[PDB]
Amino acid sequence: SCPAACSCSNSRVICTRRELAEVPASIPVNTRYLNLQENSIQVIRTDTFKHLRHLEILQLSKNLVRKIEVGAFNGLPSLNTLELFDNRLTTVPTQAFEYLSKLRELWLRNNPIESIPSYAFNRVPSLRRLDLGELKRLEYISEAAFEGLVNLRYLNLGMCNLKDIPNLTALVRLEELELSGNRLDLIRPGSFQGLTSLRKLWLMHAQVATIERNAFDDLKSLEELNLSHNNLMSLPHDLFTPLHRLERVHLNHNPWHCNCDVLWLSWWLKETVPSCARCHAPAGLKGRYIGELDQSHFTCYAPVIVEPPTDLNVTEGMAAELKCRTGTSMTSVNWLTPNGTLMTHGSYRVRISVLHDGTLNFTNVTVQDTGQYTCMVTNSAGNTTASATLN
Ligand SMILES: *[C@@H]1O[C@H](CO)[C@@H](O)[C@H](O)[C@H]1NC(C)=O
Ligand SMILES: [Zn+2]
Repeated sequence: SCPAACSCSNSRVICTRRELAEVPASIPVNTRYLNLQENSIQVIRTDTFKHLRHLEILQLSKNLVRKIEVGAFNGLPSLNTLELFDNRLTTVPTQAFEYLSKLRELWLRNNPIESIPSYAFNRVPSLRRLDLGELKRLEYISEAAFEGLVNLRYLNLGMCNLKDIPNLTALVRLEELELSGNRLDLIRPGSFQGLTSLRKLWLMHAQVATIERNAFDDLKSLEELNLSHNNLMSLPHDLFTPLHRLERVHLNHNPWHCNCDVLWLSWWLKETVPSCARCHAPAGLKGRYIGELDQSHFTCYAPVIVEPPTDLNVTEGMAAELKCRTGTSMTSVNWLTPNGTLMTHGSYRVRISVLHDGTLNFTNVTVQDTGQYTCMVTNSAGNTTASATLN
């Protein structure tokens, strides 16, 4: 029995383009597809979807939806996709989607949502796509927001004005990440730590001014990387070098400073060739393609350790530090322990870690860490090292 202002087929009901204030009651039991878009629905009550055990696609987008009650989606063991975009939701309805291991797609794009609470989507761990796009009024994301989503492949946090990248370490199977249209000032290694399966990353129009040393080294399956339209002047030495599957990169519309620090990039471009980034400065090279720069225009020498490490006598328990500040800040820094273990700002080791400065940090150090440590700095022109022991 088909409802009034709708169009039924076969298991497909179409009730679009009608001034409907609430969901119609007379819904057939055997329906998979259900379109309730371009209507004026404000509230979604508990158990509004009765006996819909065949429902795979439910579409509640482009409405004035303001409230989704507790257990609104009970009795839906077939639900695959759910659309709620272009609505007026001020939060995410955590309790609504109660026990749904069948839900694969979720679209909360373009709502006035203010935050993503701890364990927001824990009730739907089988998610594959999650669209949180155009959340212009978003003000805070929980560190434990994206817990439970171990099967998520796609995530959209575009057009949200994010100051910092939220915690994504929980998402071990992520393959595509949209972060465009944000205010992500600088990019850190730890931002992407634990995203080895990530293939595409989009940081277009992100107001990105700096990328830290070894910021991407963890993303060892990255193929597409869009840093177009940002405030990048330079990139650290050999940022992309270790990423071996990288084949589409957009570097255009950044104020590229073409000094000695760009030569690794011009060489990488000249080599890798994604198949158009131009020098914005200095005036001598303005509008020259970065990947066509030969080395003759530049005078470059080994990197200079402005602040080399001095020897330290330390107590067992207290903090410790061995400095390695350099000219420039883009020059790559590798440390070397007395073990023979090499280290980098990209590394994910507890306690001991190389801060963005280039300095090697400690916390709760032991006496058995005694030995000679060496800072190994490299740029486009050569290698330079300085070494000092700690006790
Ligand atoms: C640290 O101790 C070693 C000997 O154990 C000594 O060579 C060194 O001068 C000491 N450093 C300072 C300045 O206390
Ligand atoms: Zn350009």
